[PDB]
Amino acid sequence: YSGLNRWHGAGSTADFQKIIQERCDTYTQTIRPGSRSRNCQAIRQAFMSAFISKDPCKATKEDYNSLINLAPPTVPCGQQVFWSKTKELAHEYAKRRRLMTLEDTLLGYLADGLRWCGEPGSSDLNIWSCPDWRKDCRTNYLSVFWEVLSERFAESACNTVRVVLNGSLENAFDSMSIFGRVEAPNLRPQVELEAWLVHDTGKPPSDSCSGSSIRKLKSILDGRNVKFRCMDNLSRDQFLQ
Ligand SMILES: *[C@@H]1O[C@H](CO)[C@@H](O[C@@H]2O[C@H](CO)[C@@H](O)[C@H](O)[C@H]2NC(C)=O)[C@H](O)[C@H]1NC(C)=O
Repeated sequence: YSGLNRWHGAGSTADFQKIIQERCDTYTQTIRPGSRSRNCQAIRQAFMSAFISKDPCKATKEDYNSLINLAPPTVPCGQQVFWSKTKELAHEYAKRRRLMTLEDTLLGYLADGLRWCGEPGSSDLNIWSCPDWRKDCRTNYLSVFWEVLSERFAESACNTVRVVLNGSLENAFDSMSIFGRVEAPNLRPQVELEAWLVHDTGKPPSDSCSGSSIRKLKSILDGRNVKFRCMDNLSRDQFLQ
């Protein structure tokens, strides 16, 4: 645990820079071409500039101001999908219904599933290791990116929003998740949130709308003046149907 290899987390996604420029081209040309052209070279440059050659445990939200202003994670009213511990299911649901998760916005699509960090006084990505959230530091560029992006995504929500939660976990709602700490607490009043608790096929559900973790969610939303409807006791096929 010295030099570039000093961190406890996996190193940066190998080939990160090429991956994000490839993804930007796919997004802007093939998947969700926009009203005006975007320059993917410039977006990639802004992404790199946010974190390259800096202390990987001193990341702040402000470091991403330029990048986020370039491509705010905006979704039409009524079409946003939040999710927690249901990644595969939530994205299948959104695809079928023509809705948008955070990973369907430009920046979310770029970064989905990747890791990155730099090193002070170096222009290269650190492929040896990167800060682990728990074992090294929470103020790292990967963690901070998702916090900032998710907050903008939440603030942006209007009309009815849906959250896909895991009915096969003890607690479907985790107050310390990004959804619980950053997204739910930043929904605007008059938003209406519908929560779906979906359990594994062939298995009995483990948490429900009347359980303790959902009471915590209900309390957040009450504070924000957000109407809440909770649906549970269903599996993947019924949910997707
Ligand atoms: C609820 O969460 C569980 C546990 O994370 C999910 O089951 C995991 O699914 C992944 C990918 O399919 C597998 O790699 C793991 O083996 C699974 N773990 C367990 C404990 O089964 C499950 O898919 C989630 N359920 C829903 C409906 O989203």
